[PDB]
Amino acid sequence: RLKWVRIWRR
Repeated sequence: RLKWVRIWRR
């Protein structure tokens, strides 16, 4: 898993 990829935005 790696949800910390699509959430990023900055």
